[PDB]
Amino acid sequence: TTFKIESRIHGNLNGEKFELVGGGVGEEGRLEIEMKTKDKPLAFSPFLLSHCMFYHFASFPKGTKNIYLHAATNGGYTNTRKEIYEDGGILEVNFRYTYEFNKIIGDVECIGHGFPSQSPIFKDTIVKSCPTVDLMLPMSGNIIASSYARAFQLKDGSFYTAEVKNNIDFKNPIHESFSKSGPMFTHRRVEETHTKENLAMVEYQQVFNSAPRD
Amino acid sequence: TTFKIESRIHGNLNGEKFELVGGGVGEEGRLEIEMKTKDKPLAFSPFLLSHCMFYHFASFPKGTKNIYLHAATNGGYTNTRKEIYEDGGILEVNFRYTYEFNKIIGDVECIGHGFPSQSPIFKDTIVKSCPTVDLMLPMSGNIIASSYARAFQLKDGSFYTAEVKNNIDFKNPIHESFSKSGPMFTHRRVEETHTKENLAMVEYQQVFNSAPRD
Ligand SMILES: [Cl-]
Ligand SMILES: [Cl-]
Repeated sequence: TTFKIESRIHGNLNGEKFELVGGGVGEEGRLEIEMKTKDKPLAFSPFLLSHCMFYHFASFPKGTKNIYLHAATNGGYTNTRKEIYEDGGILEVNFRYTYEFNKIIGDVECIGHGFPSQSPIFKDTIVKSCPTVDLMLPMSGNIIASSYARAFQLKDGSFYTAEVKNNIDFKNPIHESFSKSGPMFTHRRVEETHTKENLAMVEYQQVFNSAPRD
Repeated sequence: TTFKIESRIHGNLNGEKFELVGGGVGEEGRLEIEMKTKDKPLAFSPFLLSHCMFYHFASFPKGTKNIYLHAATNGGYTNTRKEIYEDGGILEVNFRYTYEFNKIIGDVECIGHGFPSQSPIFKDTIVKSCPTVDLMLPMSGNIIASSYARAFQLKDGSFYTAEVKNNIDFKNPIHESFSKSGPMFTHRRVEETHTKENLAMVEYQQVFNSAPRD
């Protein structure tokens, strides 16, 4: 099961517009994607776009169907994210998808504002995005509210953090196998190799609903 | 490895004081505790106190030492929590511990304020505390910043949520085995059997630092 991935990220950060285009491939639990800026290099850290660069590619626990792929087969879904950084920077991202045979095309609108001049995203001191574990809650109206804190590791070993919320809006009922009585979690991690002109990343996602050990 | 647990929870919620006393036992990855209110039954849902009722009892991944038990052997640590509920209720909890041979005594001060009259904690509609996965970040000064969202499941199947932050303050350096380059997570769940006079709970905690599957 290997789908082709296509994406375009557009928007602006602190008033300056940017645009990236690219793609890659995804399978159960892993995706790889490479994107390039158009017209000019990025005016801020490329690591801020790593999470902007497809929930469809997470592996699910036995017994629970992949709700994102299931939705893609009917109506689909959108995801709206808001990241509130500890220094006041706010990143708002809206994910919309279109599907073709064996291919998912993402349209990502990203608006960043309120990042101070001293922010790590301008000092270019971020070296990697740390892993996260998302709490997903099925809610009335075919919505899933997702929440988690995240951190970027900086050159000196310290972290730059944000509190993140996602509103996943499904056109149709979320697959019944996805228990709506309790929450499920998604562990996510990425491997990044970026420059201000060419971004590259591999991402691993795993949905789970029980402790790792016994 | 079976430690005796002792605890006293005291404080007030929306101005009315309350006090509970009790104890139980804990081991690697599991604890059980029973507590009773003093003088009067609780004026709000006992489920709000489940998480107030010992990080020491989590199992750790191979290679990482239990930082809480390690600290207990030297200087110890305190934990300060703030839960911000979606309806404005705020619960502030401070955990302090004293140790005796084979026993941990918790002193828990709990202050709740701003809960509206219509809050689920007064309608008594909460039926259980959902599991959580905490993101732990080692920070300068022997502190660990912990963050996660949590939810209570209500009688009608819907949820009552909060965003939670914990500031774990260690007297001495956190054990070196606890990598300070990246974050670690703690999966936690509880089994509750409460009345407004007698609370009982079993809790399972697992610290992990890698996806559950391959
Ligand atoms: Cl511009
Ligand atoms: Cl009182």
